Amino acid sequence: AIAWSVDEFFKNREGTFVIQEVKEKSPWVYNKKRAKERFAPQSTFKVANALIGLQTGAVRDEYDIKYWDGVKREIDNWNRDHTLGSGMRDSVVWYYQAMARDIGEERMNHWVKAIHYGNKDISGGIDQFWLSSTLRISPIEQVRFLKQLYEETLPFDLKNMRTVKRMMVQEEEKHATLYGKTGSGSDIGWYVGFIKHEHKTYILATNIKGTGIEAKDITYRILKKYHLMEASV
Repeated sequence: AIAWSVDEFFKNREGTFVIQEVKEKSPWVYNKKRAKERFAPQSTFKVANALIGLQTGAVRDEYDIKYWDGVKREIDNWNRDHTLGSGMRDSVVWYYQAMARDIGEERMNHWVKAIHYGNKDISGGIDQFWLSSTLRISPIEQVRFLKQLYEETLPFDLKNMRTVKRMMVQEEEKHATLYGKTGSGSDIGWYVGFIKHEHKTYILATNIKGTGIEAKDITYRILKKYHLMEASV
């Protein structure tokens, strides 16, 4: 067991950290008040959206190419063709919006409810609801959801869970693989995922009043402190 202590990573940010080794009965929580509060998921919803898109056949696989529509969006990297997988890695919102429209409201409602995704409220609009909008999920609920993804107990086909996990690989090291996804917007900063280290796996969520980049940095620093992630040698 790890005697977590993380106060030093939250001196300048209001935030919460939730982490659970998969055999543990309950997560360890820093800032339990915020950990139970629901927040717009921002692009962390891409994890769920990808599962749903694959399950419904809205997209074929991680290599399903969608063509750029020629509309110049504010992030240059968006203004080119993308796949389901590149769209997760680069958080290409328009790709996932197009997929959501194909999934459609009826199927999206069903699946968001089936996976206990926070308040399950998609009424903000089929291509809007996860972006500073109606859908909100707590850090504790992100960990419950991601634990089921890791353990492959969600009501999706195994193949689709395996595909989405491959798309979530963020860091590959000799003795660990970190899986995760950022989210940011409206002063909500997320990093959610799981790290496999040797024969242990830790499911985690970081949520701050700040940005996703900041949340990811805090996460890496915590994982390094406890030797789950290698130092920058």
